[PDB]
Amino acid sequence: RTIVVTTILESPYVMYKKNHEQLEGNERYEGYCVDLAYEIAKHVRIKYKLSIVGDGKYGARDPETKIWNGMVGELVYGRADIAVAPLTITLVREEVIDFSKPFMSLGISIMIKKGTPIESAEDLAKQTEIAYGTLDSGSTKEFFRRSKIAVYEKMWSYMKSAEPSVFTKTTADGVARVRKSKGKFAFLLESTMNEYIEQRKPCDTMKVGGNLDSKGYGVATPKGSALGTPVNLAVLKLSEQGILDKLKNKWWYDKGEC
Amino acid sequence: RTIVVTTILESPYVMYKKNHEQLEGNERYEGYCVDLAYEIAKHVRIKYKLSIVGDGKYGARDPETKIWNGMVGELVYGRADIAVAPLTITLVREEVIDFSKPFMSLGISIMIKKGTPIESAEDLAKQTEIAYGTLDSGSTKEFFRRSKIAVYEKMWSYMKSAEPSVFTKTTADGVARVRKSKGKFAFLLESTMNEYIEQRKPCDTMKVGGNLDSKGYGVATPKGSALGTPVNLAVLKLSEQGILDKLKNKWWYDKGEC
Ligand SMILES: N[C@@H](Cn1oc(=O)[nH]c1=O)C(=O)O
Ligand SMILES: N[C@@H](Cn1oc(=O)[nH]c1=O)C(=O)O
Ligand SMILES: [Zn+2]
Ligand SMILES: [Zn+2]
Repeated sequence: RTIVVTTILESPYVMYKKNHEQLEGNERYEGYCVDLAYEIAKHVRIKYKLSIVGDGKYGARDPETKIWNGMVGELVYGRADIAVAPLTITLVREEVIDFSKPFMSLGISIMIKKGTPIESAEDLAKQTEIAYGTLDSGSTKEFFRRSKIAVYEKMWSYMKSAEPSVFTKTTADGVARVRKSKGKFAFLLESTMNEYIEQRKPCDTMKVGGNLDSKGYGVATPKGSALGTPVNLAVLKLSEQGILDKLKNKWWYDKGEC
Repeated sequence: RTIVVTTILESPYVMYKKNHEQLEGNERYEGYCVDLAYEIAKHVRIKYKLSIVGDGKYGARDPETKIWNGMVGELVYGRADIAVAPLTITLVREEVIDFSKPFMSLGISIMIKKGTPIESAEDLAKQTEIAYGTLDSGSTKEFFRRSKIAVYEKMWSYMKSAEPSVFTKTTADGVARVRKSKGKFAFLLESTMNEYIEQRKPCDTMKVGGNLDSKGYGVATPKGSALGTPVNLAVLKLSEQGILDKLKNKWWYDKGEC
């Protein structure tokens, strides 16, 4: 009767509460997706347990074994019933899982340390003093691997063979590399993550230029699940009632430090 | 074998070509949705005929008869197989038709004649010298009828009982009212329409403030149609290949006059 909700530790979507080591079960976590899961379970009327994905990945298919990892893999292999997380809606994932209509709209973006002389992806692609990368194993890395746009092909050619690796294990590792690099590392990541980090101390980073593409996050269910329909309607209801706006303001802007 | 694609005359989504009276069938029309229908039919491999909806409406359900009008009605009653148009994804429509993942992201917005002293919906709601309205019978009008947010409740209370009516038959009628009103009429409409009109001569209007909500347009099919799945994948492929970006630039910005 209790459904397993897979998700990932990614601020401010899911975070440990301050005293989480004294707490158990769902009470360990807080954040936008923890709130979204509660609101959705309320409409769909289900009990659920949040489960942080073991491998800390979003979901990609290994080109050799064809095995899905990450939250996507948890759904595909029947280990979770729903993923409530900043999981980007993408073609290759829509072939194997179902997604709700998007609960947030976003785009890939550039994060720089303040004062870095970069205003656009064209600006990063034409030089080499400033290194740049993305999260390993997610949709941003696939965006660059698959692009046929000249500027993005140029960036992919640079990242794919950069040494030491510019592909990071977590977004937090990318942000910390930006922060420690004295302006010599820029990070390509989703605009929602970029906008959150910009409002957090030490307020030393900023999003530059417009977004590179336009996409969304969706709540994901196994292909054919009976949860898919009521979840989708739940998301649309929450959107129309202004709850999603309210949550984004709560988690991004109401605490802003910058 | 030829599928009926319902759509609506709305610039720059679907427009008559300059010499359309000498032309027949699909060649009569041009615009973003005409291009989108061609790209989708290419992936899904179907022949199709564009059909401008008789009543020139998007789709609403009559509260008395429960009958759907507009493009939504064409789908629900089996008179078209697909709607390719700036049809907003909404809860009440998702109960009766299917939508693709969104091909465009947008929000409700305010259109003013340049120089009008309004910078926000709060600004419109607190005065009464400047009248304001929306398209009749679409999702923007429903947004205000259904809102429980104070500022929007206040605006709905004003519009619902304004005389002469502030609800317009087409977006073009709203724009022309803005233009002719000497600053005394503002129009609430979708950001994509607002951004297009701002780049068109006589360049006397502008979008003010941020958007009131965040939603999207989707390609619509009857509930349960076998087209739904291949269309959705087609849209996602076009999104990821940068075709949707390309089309938005073609139809909004590459001709811009302002
Ligand atoms: N939401 C992304 C994960 N990821 O977060 C970023 O900022 N880039 C990136 O690839 C996914 O679902 O794969
Ligand atoms: N896309 C809207 C129609 N409409 O266009 C606007 O700008 N407002 C409005 O209601 C719909 O699908 O109902
Ligand atoms: Zn800890
Ligand atoms: Zn004519």
